[PDB]
Amino acid sequence: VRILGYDPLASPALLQVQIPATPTSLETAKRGRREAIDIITGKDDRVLVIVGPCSIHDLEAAQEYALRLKKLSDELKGDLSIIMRAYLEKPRTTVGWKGLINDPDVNNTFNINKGLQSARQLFVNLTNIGLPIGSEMLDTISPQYLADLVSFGAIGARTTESQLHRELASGLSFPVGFKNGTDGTLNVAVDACQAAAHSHHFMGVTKHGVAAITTTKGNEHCFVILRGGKKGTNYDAKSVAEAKAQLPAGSNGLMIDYSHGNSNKDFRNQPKVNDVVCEQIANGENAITGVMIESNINEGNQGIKYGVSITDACIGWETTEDVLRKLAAAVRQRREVNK
Amino acid sequence: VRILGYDPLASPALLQVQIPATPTSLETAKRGRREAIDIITGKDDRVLVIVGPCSIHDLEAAQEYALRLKKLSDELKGDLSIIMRAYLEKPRTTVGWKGLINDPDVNNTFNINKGLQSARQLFVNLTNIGLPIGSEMLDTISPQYLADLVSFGAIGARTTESQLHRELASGLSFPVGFKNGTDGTLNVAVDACQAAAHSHHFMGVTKHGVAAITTTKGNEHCFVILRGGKKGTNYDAKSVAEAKAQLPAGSNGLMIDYSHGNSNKDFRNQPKVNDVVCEQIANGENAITGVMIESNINEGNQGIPAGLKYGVSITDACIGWETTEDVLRKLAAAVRQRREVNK
Ligand SMILES: [Mn+2]
Ligand SMILES: [Mn+2]
Repeated sequence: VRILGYDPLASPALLQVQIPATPTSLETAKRGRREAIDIITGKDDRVLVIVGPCSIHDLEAAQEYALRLKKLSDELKGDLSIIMRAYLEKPRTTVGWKGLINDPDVNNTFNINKGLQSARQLFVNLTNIGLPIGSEMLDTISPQYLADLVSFGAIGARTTESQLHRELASGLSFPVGFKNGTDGTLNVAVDACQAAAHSHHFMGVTKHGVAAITTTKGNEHCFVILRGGKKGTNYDAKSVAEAKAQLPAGSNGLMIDYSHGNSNKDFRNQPKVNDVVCEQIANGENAITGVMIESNINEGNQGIKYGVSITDACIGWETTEDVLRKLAAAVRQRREVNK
Repeated sequence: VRILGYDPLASPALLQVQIPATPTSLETAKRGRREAIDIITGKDDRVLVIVGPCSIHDLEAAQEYALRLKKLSDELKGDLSIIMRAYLEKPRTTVGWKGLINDPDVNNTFNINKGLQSARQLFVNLTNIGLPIGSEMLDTISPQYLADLVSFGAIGARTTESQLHRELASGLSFPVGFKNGTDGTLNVAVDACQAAAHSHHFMGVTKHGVAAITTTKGNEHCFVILRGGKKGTNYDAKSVAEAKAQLPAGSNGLMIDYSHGNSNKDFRNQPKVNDVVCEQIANGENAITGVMIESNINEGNQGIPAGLKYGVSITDACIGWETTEDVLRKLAAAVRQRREVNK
């Protein structure tokens, strides 16, 4: 009585042959994973940076942004391992545009087959220039269409507590960051990393698009992302110290999101959070292994203009350069301290 | 790479043929929905009570429990609309038994096909005696196996914020209670009821076991459940008032969970919460339209070693049957007194 209908869906396998990854795409995705792993598990002293638009609504703008970020990445690679945020799925407070896959025309017509085709072509396009990508894993079915291209998955603050998402993460072939809860505390993200590291059994959709029972092996590459929230921002030294105190043995390093709760509703704060995070890193803080930044070609946001976000406000490209070059410098200073 | 393997799964349609609902089961599920709707939307001045075990691990003990509840329910039906908690799916803090579907043998063998058979067979058994059931809709796939039998769904505190669960609720053909967040605040449940009231378009599994694009119509029968949390319990008149102040026009009545965060680590607190909720109801509080209670044959809980003690929860601690009966009779008395105030 509350289903209007069901519309046919191309299977993940079909979409994969219709939009094949190139050899460069596959290699890039594998490289982003290895580099991300090496950083969060403490094998490498660089910082893992997940940086880019809040959401992707426009493939051509995403490509321009990617080409700039790939160049800067090549400049800063001795110090930062940079993965582009190419987020396809957006969790809403109540209702609103859910992203590229859900409604690619952004006009409430919801052509999910086209959204999947655009998302995959986008992920091929970005990785084919040698730039790794990451996305929030909101839908538990869409990763079958796209995982082969993905180097990093986030679980958003609103789903970190969800058993289905901990299950999903336990089977993903790449590192997964759990955002702290929207109340600003970390316990649910700590719990989520514990849960995701275990093997799970649950019903899931396969590559031929039918439901089956999946057994996962557990994902040892999950980590907490500090993203602020109602109790306050948590990118400062006390917050980091409190976080480190709640991490179990075996934990991976922490990532700090400069945006969302940590920006206090003003995207212009991201470079201020950077300064505070840089000061900790530069002076010897080794538990901070990652950062996340909402960045776009042009700054701010707009309601539903080229290179301007239609979801959260982002810093613009030039501020992005200055932020990442500062962070790289802090990484070099931490290396000095650690000698 | 982190996928150990895939095992075949019977489709919802196949299981439904294999384990058909009886005409009594079906009418029972429909009646439970009607009564719950009429209560949360203010048509009926009885209270909707979702009561029963934290989880079901034993079909035969659930059946004995269901028979006692159906008896008491027939006695108290002028005042209380009763739906049994028959919870199949358990969200864990980190890890632990996820319930009857996931591991019906409770021994880490995860025979999910047998779990879905046991669950469906259980749902037909309980509803076939005229007692409506409710469950937490934790899995977004399993409701295709079972929804024909279900009169109430809960979205748990840990999934009330999840867009997937709000999408799920928007296409369910029964009322859905969204618990407040584990931090004890209710904005996320209020936001959830708004989200689930809209049509959504998302990928989901159909009765033939294949993925397709689902379009839902939106669910106007969603309501907030107050279940306490970090900030403190929230069953008292001030919390209730604060809850009513956040509800938008068009909102349904509130439900109060006597257990979980509202019982402060102690199942013995459930009757204390009952007393405070009853005082509010008996004195004219009309926005409280529902309550939820973790109740079993016997009180308390036990660890999982089969060597299990009969009629005792293997998840959260419950009040035993005898306490349950006292609580429910007192709640019916408050409903009666509320009717006097309203005249
Ligand atoms: Mn954002
Ligand atoms: Mn419980």
